[PDB]
Amino acid sequence: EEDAGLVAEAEAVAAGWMLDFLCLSLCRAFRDGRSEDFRRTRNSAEAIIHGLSSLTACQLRTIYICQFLTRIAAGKTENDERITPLESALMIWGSIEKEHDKLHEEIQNLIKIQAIAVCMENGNFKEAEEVFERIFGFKSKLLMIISQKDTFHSFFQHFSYNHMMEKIKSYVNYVLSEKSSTFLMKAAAKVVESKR
Amino acid sequence: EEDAGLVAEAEAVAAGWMLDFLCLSLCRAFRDGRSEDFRRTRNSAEAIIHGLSSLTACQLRTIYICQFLTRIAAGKTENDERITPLESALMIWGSIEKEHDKLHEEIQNLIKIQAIAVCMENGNFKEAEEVFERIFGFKSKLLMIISQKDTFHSFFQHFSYNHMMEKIKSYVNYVLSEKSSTFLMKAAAKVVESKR
Ligand SMILES: c1ccc2c(c1)ccn2C1CCNCC1
Ligand SMILES: c1ccc2c(c1)ccn2C1CCNCC1
Repeated sequence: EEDAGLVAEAEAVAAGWMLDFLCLSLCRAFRDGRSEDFRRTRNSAEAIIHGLSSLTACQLRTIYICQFLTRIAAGKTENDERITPLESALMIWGSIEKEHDKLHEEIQNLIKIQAIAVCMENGNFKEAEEVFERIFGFKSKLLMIISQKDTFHSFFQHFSYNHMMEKIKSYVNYVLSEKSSTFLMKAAAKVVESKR
Repeated sequence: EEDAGLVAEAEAVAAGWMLDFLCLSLCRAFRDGRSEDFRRTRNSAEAIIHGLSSLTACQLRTIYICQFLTRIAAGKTENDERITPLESALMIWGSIEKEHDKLHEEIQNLIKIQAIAVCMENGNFKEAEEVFERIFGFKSKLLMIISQKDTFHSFFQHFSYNHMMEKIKSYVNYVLSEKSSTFLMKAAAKVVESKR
């Protein structure tokens, strides 16, 4: 009395629910700075995403948000990539199916500058120069900064790591708001409120 | 307006639901012989299980069933273990909180003999002897069989790999029956039936 095609469909429905639940959990961990919870949720999201072979426009946006937050999280720290985590986040950011509003351009430019600045902070100025060449192939001034190891120039005061994280966290808050109504989290919260 | 403790509770409720759903999916993949689906479901189960730090008596049984099926699946094929997959399945089997009925003892003895026989099938008779020593430290007859490379002796006709898989699959059917009513799969099926 069991139809394998209907069971495969029930598993894909459940995977879709688990995906949204894990994106919400990844968003809250990123917002709260819970590193180990972020790492655990990312692993679960990546594993659940393998149980899906066809994704809708909304599901593709969800996996790309998880991929984006994963690269941002590894920003100051392969596997098939010859670019830096922040350069990889920049490629995900520019190809998400989303409006290129002021907030999008703010995040994009903050990531572009921080991709260079995190290399300078870590003491690898040859890498900072290689990152600048891949992103920017202000250019003359920015190149002089890398060359002189001017890590604390006032340009990096406005285009700081903290500012990049603040703008990304505001975007994360919109994603948290949009996904708060998803099936899995909503049902889980009702169980918690009933206890209680 | 957000309580982190209540959100952590909602995530643990959802993890409990995802655990049961993935155990059911692991059970059907094992029963249907869907190897790649089994590998994918096992990875997701192992990742979701990390999002839990305190497990109930029922949840511990669920993770040990997943661990057991994983070792059985790798039977004919480390990571912190100096024993063979089937020897490791034998340790999980003997410590699950479950009645040691005729079916339990049938599965236990079939695994004990197959742990030796899979080494003989793979042509490693020194390993078959090392496995026999770890499990059996019939003994005199079984040791003569390994020594003479008597892989096709009639003892292995009754205690065959196919018989081991058949008895394990019957146990899997009981687990599938017991977990069919779990929240995640039940809700997923209702969506499929509504479409149809
Ligand atoms: C969350 C985080 C990363 C994720 C997913 C979901 C899905 C895929 N990935 C990457 C993609 C880049 N390489 C490593 C695996
Ligand atoms: C499904 C399958 C294996 C699983 C789990 C769930 C949870 C833990 N493990 C093992 C335990 C042995 N070492 C490798 C990880």
